[PDB]
Amino acid sequence: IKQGIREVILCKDQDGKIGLRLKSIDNGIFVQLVQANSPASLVGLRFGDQVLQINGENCAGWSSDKAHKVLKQAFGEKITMTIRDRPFERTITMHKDSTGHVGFIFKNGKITSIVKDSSAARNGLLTEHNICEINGQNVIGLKDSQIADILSTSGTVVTITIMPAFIFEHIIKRMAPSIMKSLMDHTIPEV
Repeated sequence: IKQGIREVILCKDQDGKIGLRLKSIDNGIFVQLVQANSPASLVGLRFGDQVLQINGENCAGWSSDKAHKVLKQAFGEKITMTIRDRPFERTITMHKDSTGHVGFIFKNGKITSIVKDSSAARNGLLTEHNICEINGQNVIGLKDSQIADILSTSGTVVTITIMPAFIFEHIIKRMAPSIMKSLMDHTIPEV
């Protein structure tokens, strides 16, 4: 979680698209979906990112409709955005043991129990928290089995990014689980 605010410059692709859906939460604007191979993934936009400004206008109190409308009517040759990095999220670092465990159970991306004298226990992993990323890779709406797979095929150091269930469930609301699985950027970022 980068310790505040950064500017991004976007250029609409050939189809006039940036690869972004937005959601009104608590009178802010938050990233609900970043589409793979889009302008929004290139410049590094993330699920849970807050959009403070679009072309130097404040997003405070905008509807999801209005945020999308503004993006539609932008001479998209160039779009500035002011971003606060995933303000609703936290990052926890764990170390696998002998039997290759970090020591929780999760269902539908949501951590449901922590396991006795584990790295998850030692590091204060919380339950009722949705898994948003694993080693910087967005994992939102992958099956649980594929989440297990990123963890097995990960280094002995494991860096998980979590969001409280209540807030998770308010962001992804009115977004079909198919699009989550299908279209959300799940790639390692490019250099």
